[PDB]
Amino acid sequence: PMAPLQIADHTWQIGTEDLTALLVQTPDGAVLLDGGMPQMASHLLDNMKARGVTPRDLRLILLSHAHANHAGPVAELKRRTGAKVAANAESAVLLARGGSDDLHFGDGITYPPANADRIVMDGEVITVGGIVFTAHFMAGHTPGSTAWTWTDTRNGKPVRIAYADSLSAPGYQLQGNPRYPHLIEDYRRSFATVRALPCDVLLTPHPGASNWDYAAGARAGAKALTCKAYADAAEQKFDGQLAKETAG
Amino acid sequence: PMAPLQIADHTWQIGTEDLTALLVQTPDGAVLLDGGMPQMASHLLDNMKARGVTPRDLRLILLSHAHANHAGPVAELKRRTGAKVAANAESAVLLARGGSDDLHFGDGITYPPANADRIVMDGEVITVGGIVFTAHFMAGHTPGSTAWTWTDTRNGKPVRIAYADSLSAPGYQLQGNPRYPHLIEDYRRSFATVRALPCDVLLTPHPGASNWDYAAGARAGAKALTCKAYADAAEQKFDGQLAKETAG
Amino acid sequence: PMAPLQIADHTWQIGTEDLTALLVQTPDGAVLLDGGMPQMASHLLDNMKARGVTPRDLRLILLSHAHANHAGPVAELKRRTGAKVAANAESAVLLARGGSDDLHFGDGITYPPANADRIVMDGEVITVGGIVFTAHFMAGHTPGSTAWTWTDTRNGKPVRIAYADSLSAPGYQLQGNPRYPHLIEDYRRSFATVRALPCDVLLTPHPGASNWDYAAGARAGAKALTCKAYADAAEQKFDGQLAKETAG
Amino acid sequence: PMAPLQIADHTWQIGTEDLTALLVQTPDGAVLLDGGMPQMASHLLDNMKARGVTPRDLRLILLSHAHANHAGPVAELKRRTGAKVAANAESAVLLARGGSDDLHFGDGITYPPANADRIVMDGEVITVGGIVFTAHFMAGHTPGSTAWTWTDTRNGKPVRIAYADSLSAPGYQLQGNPRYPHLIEDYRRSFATVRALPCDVLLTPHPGASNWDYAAGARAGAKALTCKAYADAAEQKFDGQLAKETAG
Ligand SMILES: [Zn+2]
Ligand SMILES: [Zn+2]
Ligand SMILES: [Zn+2]
Ligand SMILES: [Zn+2]
Ligand SMILES: [Zn+2]
Ligand SMILES: [Zn+2]
Ligand SMILES: [Zn+2]
Ligand SMILES: [Zn+2]
Repeated sequence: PMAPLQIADHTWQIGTEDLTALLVQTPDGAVLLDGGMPQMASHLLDNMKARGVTPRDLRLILLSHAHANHAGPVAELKRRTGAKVAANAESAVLLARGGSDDLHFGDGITYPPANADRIVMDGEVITVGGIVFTAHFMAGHTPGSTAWTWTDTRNGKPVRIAYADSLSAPGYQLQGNPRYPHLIEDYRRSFATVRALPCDVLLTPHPGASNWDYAAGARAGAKALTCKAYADAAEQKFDGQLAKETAG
Repeated sequence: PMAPLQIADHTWQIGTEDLTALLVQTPDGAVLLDGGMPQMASHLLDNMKARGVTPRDLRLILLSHAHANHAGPVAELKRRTGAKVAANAESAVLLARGGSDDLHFGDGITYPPANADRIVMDGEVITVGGIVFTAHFMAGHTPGSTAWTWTDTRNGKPVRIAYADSLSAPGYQLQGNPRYPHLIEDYRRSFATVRALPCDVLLTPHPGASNWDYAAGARAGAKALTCKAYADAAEQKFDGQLAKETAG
Repeated sequence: PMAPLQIADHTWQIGTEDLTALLVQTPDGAVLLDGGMPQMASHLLDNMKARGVTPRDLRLILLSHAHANHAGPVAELKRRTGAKVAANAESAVLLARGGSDDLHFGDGITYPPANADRIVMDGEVITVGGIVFTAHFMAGHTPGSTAWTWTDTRNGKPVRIAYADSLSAPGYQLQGNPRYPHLIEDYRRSFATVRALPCDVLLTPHPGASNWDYAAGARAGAKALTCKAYADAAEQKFDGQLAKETAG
Repeated sequence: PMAPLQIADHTWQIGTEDLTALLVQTPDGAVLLDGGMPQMASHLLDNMKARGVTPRDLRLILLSHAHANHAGPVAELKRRTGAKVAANAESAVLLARGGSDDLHFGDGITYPPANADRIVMDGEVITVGGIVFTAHFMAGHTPGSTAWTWTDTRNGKPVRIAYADSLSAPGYQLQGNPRYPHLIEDYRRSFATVRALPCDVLLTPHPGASNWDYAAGARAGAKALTCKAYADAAEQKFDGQLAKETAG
């Protein structure tokens, strides 16, 4: 449960030390990318207030994916701020039933449900205060898993920021999943997708994945990974769950 | 986990010893009034299968009120049976946001969200194979709190059976409650209603309030109270909570 | 189809000459009350800009009732603006299903559905920029039918503004209606509700019911009935309808 | 207003000349595919009676895509029968908003909204009475466009039927469409998908697009294209629509 952490000029890390919750400050208003656990709600705004943003200053909420530890407070944040939610149809029906009936977890990770305001399509752009957010679909971890890119600045120099959802598969049945018949082929597109993302700075729903150390302060992003690296790691791990899995 | 327990020719208590779950067997389908806690879906069906009812058999699902311990498994149930859900507007909206944003409890007693299939109005009857269920709104415990009544036959003779919702108010602010300006006003009107219900037998979400010993055989409904008595003991505690409210 | 019509110092009519839609401007943002027909999203939006209110400025949307000729463009207004919708449970479920499955009209008037962001109980107050709006439930025309009250100033001289919903029953089955078993007792108390509203200035969804003439510019609401007169006039019309239905 | 039209042993066209509604009767309940125009609910139910399928015998509703002239009466059906709907994320959201905020038609084509009871992934199979229905996503005409393939038993002999959704882009802006950046990419993949469908018999939302003739009765589907032909024909038109588009 950290305090505001500058990543680039208009991008800050506002979610705890082991849970990315990105704040992108635009004149036209603020933007929240993920929000952590259902309980991290007021904390989120706290960092908002000190950051200069107030509830009515919250314009938009984007998600990496609609699970409880990453979209937990979306509903509470909407009630308490000026937030509207933009998500793909997949993230949207899932956000909407509170993470319930999860392809792989069922009801083991339900949060309170929220309604989406906008339905975005793969490669759709969202401009907030002259700041353009591009959506990159990467089905795998969830059918609606998404990647968000945007160019910020550091030294005045343009910095392309890729917010990549997990490429992980926490104990999933990959081959012949009747609930997700083409899981493997989706995940494989997703690896190559992240792999080619306009990436100067990468961040991930879990900071460990990108090698980020939010506790390291000015060093929190010194050994941080590349988009390519994290991709290939994630694949080595999947082909490693897919190998062992084959027989038995 | 208990075994079914006849109450009338076709009414059975398939819940637990501490959570009512009234199963009603009609020729052209079977009704379920409340289903207790969310984790009680297997048992609910378990109890149904062991009573001459498959998933294909659950035709209807009515509820006393949209709280976790009384409507928790309805989402799961629909997904596993051909069950439809009939409920009033107020319960329907609450069912749909998973028990979140509770007037009195907030997100403290959340559960998987479900969509109502039918919206019913005060005094509306639902007939499933010749059995008439008449809806009695009794706002208070929740805005949508209802009393479901129907005639059965015990030993082959008519038994008018009232499934009155909780008239309780665990930890509520009664007056000056901005989220429920007319609370006291509604609670009073409900007692008068709960008291004038066509009452031969009285069943309630929590067996205690009606005075029912579920795990005590056919002598379970021996110390069970009347409608009148239940609302009487209901107003008494309220008027004393309203009185204990001038303090704080 | 007209240009903005001022009612009070910060309260304008912006719909059409046959359809009411009120813009209430406050130091914290605009508040809209009904919107007319689905096709009117752009007109209303013109007027608001004419009035110095930009889309970002619309923050709240209130409704008399969720019929197509009054709640029509609400869904698009939500997409085109950051406004949020507040409504009671009945009006929230009827709005969410675009008007379909009407208790009396069925599916003959559907419009783009929408989600209420906030559900409100009877007598609940909402404050926008120091101004307070109070919801008065007046069930009948629709079971969600709401009267909205606030006070402005017509001469730097406080006027009580009452926006009350229709009290009509256009071809409604009154007594014996299975979709509305208690229609008669709701209307009745609804009359007695409208009658006693704080009401210097009265407005109705249909100008033609509270004797307004949006063309009359300077006067217009000068031969306009009072709340007592409206209320009384409806039950008169109402008590005429029942009479017929009964013996006739 | 056409009487049922036998397509195979247990597959009928119960719609109209111009629009395709398929009834697949199975040991365990009947399945329906598309319903046509919003007002077509009673006609279907009538045709369903003329085939021994009572409202309670309707179990599952499937969809090509959630446009008005194909999914129009799905909500009245769900209300008048014990039928449930299975659909993908894309379709389920468009259906949940009545065909409003269309990516290409906006809100000019609106119908009663309906909730999905089940969400399917690409290539997910749904069995009803031993009969297996497989979903093939063919994103294009709508993002949620789907093709359903089942195998009947014509005259004791199985048959491989293919209900492929429209593959048209009527008036669509194909290149650089803000709401649909990967449109063209999506279609190409969808042309491929239709081409290779298990396809003895091919049927389409609009009969003519697969050159059926519902007035031709027994003839009806005699000079009717093959999946292979249909697809490539659709790709052909798409190529001309594209190139012609690039030249302003
Ligand atoms: Zn996750
Ligand atoms: Zn995670
Ligand atoms: Zn409760
Ligand atoms: Zn309880
Ligand atoms: Zn109306
Ligand atoms: Zn009207
Ligand atoms: Zn279409
Ligand atoms: Zn069509």
